[PDB]
Amino acid sequence: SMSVKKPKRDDSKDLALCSMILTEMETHEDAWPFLLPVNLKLVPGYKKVIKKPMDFSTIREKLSSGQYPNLETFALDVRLVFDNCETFNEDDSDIGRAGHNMRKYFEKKWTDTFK
Repeated sequence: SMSVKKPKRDDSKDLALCSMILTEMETHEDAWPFLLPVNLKLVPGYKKVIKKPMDFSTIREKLSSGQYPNLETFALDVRLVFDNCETFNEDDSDIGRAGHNMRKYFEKKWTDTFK
């Protein structure tokens, strides 16, 4: 509350560390569905159904331009990529499996780097 603060957690490396995680996600062999924004002109249903599209290149541009106020807003956009994927793709599809795999990969790096 006013004049009453928990001890300051060191957040000075968060930007570098989120960038490293994102690099690891960019280079994963199953990243291909997620590297670029879904082409809204060429994929029927996407525009209407997926209210907030997100992809790795969009996260990378937001990261690089100071548009994440803190490491939690970064994780929310990463998770959005996977949540969108599960909304639009059957579990038993190549893309559906890719999303599960990448979500797992991310959540481990997230815990190991920060928790």
